[PDB]
Amino acid sequence: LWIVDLNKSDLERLGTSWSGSITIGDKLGVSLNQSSISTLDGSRFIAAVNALEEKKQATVVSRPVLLTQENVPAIFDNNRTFYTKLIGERNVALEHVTYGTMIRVLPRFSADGQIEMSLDIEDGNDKTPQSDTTTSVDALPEVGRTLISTIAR
Amino acid sequence: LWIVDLNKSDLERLGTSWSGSITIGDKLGVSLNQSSISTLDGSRFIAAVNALEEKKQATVVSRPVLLTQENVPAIFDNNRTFYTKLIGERNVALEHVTYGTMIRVLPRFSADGQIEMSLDIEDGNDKTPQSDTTTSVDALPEVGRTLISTIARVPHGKSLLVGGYTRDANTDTVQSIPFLGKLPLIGSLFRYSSKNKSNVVRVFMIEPKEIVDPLTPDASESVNNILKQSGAWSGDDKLQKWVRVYLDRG
Amino acid sequence: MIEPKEIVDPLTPDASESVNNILKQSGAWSGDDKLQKWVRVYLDRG
Amino acid sequence: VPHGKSLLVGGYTRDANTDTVQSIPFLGKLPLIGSLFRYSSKNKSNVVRVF
Amino acid sequence: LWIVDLNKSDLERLGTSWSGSITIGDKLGVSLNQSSISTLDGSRFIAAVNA
Repeated sequence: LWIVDLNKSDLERLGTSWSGSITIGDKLGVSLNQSSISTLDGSRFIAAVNALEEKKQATVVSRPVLLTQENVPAIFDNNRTFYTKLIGERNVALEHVTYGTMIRVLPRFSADGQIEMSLDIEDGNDKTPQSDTTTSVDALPEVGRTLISTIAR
Repeated sequence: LWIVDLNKSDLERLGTSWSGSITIGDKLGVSLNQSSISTLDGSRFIAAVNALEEKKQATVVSRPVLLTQENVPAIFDNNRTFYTKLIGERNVALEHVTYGTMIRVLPRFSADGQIEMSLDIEDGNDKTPQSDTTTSVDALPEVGRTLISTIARVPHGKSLLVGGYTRDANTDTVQSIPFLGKLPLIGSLFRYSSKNKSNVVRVFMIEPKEIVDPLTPDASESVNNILKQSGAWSGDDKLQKWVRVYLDRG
Repeated sequence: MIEPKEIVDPLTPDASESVNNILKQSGAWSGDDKLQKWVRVYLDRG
Repeated sequence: VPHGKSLLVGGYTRDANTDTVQSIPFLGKLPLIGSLFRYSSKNKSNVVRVF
Repeated sequence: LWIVDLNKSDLERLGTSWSGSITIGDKLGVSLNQSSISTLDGSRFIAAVNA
């Protein structure tokens, strides 16, 4: 089984954006492109400049191989388990999630010499959110999977 | 059973990346490539430079061996247990996980002299996250396993490929400043470029054979040559020879 | 993508012959050891 | 087993060999100064268990 | 029943690895091979040597 995965990207930012507050002689104040002025009263004007130009490319080719006989169900599995500590009192348990590549096939020869298969394919990996925020240390592995169930000959 | 595992890698980063804030005369401030400016108002510009060039290679060949008879299920197991303390109040328990190499086979001779087997192979190990963060001290051993269940039929002395896995990858990024990145001799301080490459191969192979003769030389003769060569032999002791003469009678 | 095929012959060369070329090339081979050859002579009989 | 002879029941072998090489891209190729920027490691193991 | 267990190993590390921060005149700062710069702003360059 072949799993081909390609990517490509492009990005360009260039320009400024003005947003700030001011205080003019302790009797009148001027804001600019804001909503809250009071908690930013002692601050100044901000001219946020952006300049970037990015290219990207990524190829991934993965391939599992499995050998079996006629009319015999076989399983290839390459997974990853994530254990968490649910601190209860009664039905304390180690709960776990599982994600990875998995094939379950049931081959069979036809009358002409063709091979009919009953497939159950799963290909998952771990999507990562932003590492700087607190939710990277708790039990949040956002899992993205891809499931296919069909019959081909 | 043969388990061959190969790796290869490549990596190169070279370039800078500007991201910082400034304050100009307590009336206007300029940011650059940021989102939050207020909590980084007292800071300065940062020019993060990267320079690296890495190669890598790793081979691992593991092999379990097991002996049994016709039509008899046998088990080889080499595992590791991880015990955790679920501090409950009622159904307090020591919960455990288990991972390791494991074979369960059921051999059988066919009419021609070939050996058909009913296999159940598991090969797992412990994947490690980053050691600097707090989740390395709690009960999080991220386990990665590999399961194969099939039926194969090999002649006597030959071999077959049961499982397998390959993976190839190649990524590359290029960043720059739009106008300053094209200067002749100054523009190298603003570009950035990375690369990556990997090639992984895992296979599982089966090689059965038939045993008709015992070991030659004997098991008690090959051990006495190991103890004499490594220096751990103590059959010449004055005190322990009064009791070791019963066990080493043959 | 799916690509099936039928297997009628065993591996050529053998599985124990392609591994001995990997261990000699990568430098992980230890079949010439003075101490471990007393026990590895049972497993590498073929 | 016959009387007095022996048989090998179980077994396990494992061989490994890793090696990494790191450097600075330009400073790592200097003749007599470039040794302060390279890095290189090795590893090897051979385990045998029998029953 | 005989249980024979043998081992062997080898290891060699030799080289340096540069990773540190700096502050140049309280208006611009230079990092090197790092991710966090702010909590290591008052520190210096580190040349970790292994032998």
